[PDB]
Amino acid sequence: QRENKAVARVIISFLKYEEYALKEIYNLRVKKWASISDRQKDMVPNYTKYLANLKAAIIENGKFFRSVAEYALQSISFEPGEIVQPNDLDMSKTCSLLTQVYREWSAEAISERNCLNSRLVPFLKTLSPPKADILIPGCGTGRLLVDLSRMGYNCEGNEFSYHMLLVSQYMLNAGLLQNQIIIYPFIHCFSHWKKIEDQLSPIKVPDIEAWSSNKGMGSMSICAGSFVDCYGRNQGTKISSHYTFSRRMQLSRAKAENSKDVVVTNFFIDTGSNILDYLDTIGHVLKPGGIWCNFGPLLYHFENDHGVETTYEVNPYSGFQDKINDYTPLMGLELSSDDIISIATNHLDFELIRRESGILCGYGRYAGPESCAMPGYMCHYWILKSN
Amino acid sequence: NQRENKAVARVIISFLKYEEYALKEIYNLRVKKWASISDRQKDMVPNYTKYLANLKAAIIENGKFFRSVAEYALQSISFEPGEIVQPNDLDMSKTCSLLTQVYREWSAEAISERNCLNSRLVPFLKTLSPPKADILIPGCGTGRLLVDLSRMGYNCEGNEFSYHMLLVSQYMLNAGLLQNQIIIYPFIHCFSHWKKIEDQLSPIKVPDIEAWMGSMSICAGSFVDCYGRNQGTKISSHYTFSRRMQLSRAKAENSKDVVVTNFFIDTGSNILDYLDTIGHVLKPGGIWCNFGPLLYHFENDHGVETTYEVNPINDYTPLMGLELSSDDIISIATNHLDFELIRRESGILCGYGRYAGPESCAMPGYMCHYWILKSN
Ligand SMILES: Nc1ncnc2c1ncn2[C@@H]1O[C@H](CSCC[C@H](N)C(=O)O)[C@@H](O)[C@H]1O
Ligand SMILES: Nc1ncnc2c1ncn2[C@@H]1O[C@H](CSCC[C@H](N)C(=O)O)[C@@H](O)[C@H]1O
Ligand code: NA
Repeated sequence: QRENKAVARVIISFLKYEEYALKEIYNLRVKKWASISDRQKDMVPNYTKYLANLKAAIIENGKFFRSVAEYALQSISFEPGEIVQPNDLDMSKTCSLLTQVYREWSAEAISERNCLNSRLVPFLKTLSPPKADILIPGCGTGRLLVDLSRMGYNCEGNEFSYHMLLVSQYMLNAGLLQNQIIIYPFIHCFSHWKKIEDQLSPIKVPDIEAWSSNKGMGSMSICAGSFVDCYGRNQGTKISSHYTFSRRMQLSRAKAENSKDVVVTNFFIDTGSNILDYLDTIGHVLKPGGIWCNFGPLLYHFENDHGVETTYEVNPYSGFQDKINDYTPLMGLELSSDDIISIATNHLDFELIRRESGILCGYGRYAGPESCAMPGYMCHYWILKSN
Repeated sequence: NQRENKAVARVIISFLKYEEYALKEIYNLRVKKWASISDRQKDMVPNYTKYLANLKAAIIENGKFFRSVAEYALQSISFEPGEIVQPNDLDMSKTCSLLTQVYREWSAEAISERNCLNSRLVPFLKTLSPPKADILIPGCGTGRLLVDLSRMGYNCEGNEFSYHMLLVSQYMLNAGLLQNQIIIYPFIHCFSHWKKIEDQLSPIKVPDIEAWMGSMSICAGSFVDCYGRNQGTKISSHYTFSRRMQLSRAKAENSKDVVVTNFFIDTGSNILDYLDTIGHVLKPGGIWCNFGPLLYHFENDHGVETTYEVNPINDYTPLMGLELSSDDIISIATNHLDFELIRRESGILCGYGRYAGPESCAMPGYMCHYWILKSN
């Protein structure tokens, strides 16, 4: 399937991390050291030992990605035609998974995760029914699904990146022991260091032990696909790259209507080319009286993207696609916090329940005692209730 | 010479094209996006077209600022239409970023951001440094710190190799601007992080101070080229060996009491050349003050340059590499360049052109390093 071609590319990308990282961050720095004058070499006498340590760290990270790949390979059978090589974007995504894994599965990143948990968890425990059905769009490798399902909620994550999905199935189902894996997730960042040894900091993952998903006590599932495709409205939503009209997705959207008690968007609401599709989908999938909790920045992903996609409408009489627009820009609709909440309250029958602005929180941020990494984002937080 | 003038002409043309570029880049596709969404979602954003009209108006105003800077420059430069190189998208993007730079250096709103450095540098200079001392400011941008320090009676030389910066600088320093004479809209190219979309269209008055008591001058060129060592330095893109530059470097040795690097030490492909130049240009007993992040500009650049030697060759000299930590920079300065550590602070959060309005959710800024080292 097309799914299998994508998965193959990601698995090969995992297997090739070491070679790519050596080429990308190691080789030219050996060449740079070699090219400076002996006089300048003496100013940095430990540079070559540093580069040896950086190479060792790359090899360890390669061991992690190889283990994830082998785990995926125990359950996927290809075709000769379905094995396609990864491009450079695949390799960069694989390198950034180190940051994602640090963020979602290390003890050092606990406070960064507590920005959201410290606000959402008290609210859920006191005012929302465990057990409840919670949907988590753009769930990443799925830490939040573990935390919430361990409180007894039925948690469905949604994720369209196969990089994320493959790491996710590894971290959730491989039976990892607490602190089993040592990775070096900061070695691709060469900036902001007070002490260079911090860049080579070892990080143990996962920071939590395995716990069973038990029927009737909080489960986990995942829609692999685009959010709007999996759960969108079945009428009135333009078809695009992120919205298809095949029978499968029409059925998934039909069963998705009023199916969730809670939607939690966490660094997600700003990821799309049309946030209004996201708002429509949240209102569709939530029951009356359900709550949408959002936490994260408003850093619009396509703000500088001048690409265009193709959009259509579904003809009511024929059911066929119609009203073709092949010049639909990806940029646009970069809405403010106030306008998102105002659209929800005045057009989608929501009532504002909680709101906080300017919550400084990092994303995969180095958190050591002398950290000077980029401080993070000013995050917006709100809870709206459908009615 | 000729290359210099061609470069200046091209930057001037970029200024003249700001309006057309900004319309293409941030306006047109958003009108097309509004036009393309369904009528129901259009009803979700009823003020969007009024917003786009206000955005176009702001673009017009910023274009007026850039045209004024360009014509001021055009009172001294003549160029054939055919000899001018057409600006590329990087030139236009730098021109758009000048809005942020001008906000940072010439608005009242950016005072606290400038005060991260000023609150530490000014007391140190007043208490511990000679009156009318000679101060060098590498990568000085549009030159606000030169005005601030020269107004305290210090003789200030700025150094800046970007003609975007230089042209705006000569405008802000040498034209006849009155305080608050200009209205720009410096946040309109950022569509993210807004609590209120009106904040994106905030008008900003510049300049908050009159430029026209020490003197002020500027070396237009690369820092290491203007003031580097004359022996033992590799010839590169940022180091030339013409008799001009050899001469300037000869007159540069032990010519300055203070070097102030402000968001500069991380801009080059070889920070050791920067340290060599700082140690060279400072007198014994001179002060190097540094403030800023360690965000290395070429960390992800896989390009290579060409460097060679003369008595009186490598075509694969990478730009990346030597991304040194704070501790290692200070340790190289003290242990190899005869410096003594005098002051130091790490993790000073400070913005760079940060929107500072009442409901700001703009990126918080950088975790900055600060130090004072004394040559000996
Ligand atoms: N249209 C869409 N449908 C499903 N997932 C999406 C999506 N657009 C982006 N994503 C996913 O959303 C995530 C944004 S990053 C945030 C990951 C996670 N929620 C966390 O806070 O750590 C990525 O995993 C990205 O692949
Ligand atoms: N090799 C070099 N020689 C001289 N100037 C340089 C340089 N590399 C970068 N610069 C300049 O250094 C500045 C970095 S941005 C900071 C500008 C100013 N000091 C401020 O704090 O606002 C830019 O103006 C850039 O053009
Ligand atoms: Na619903």
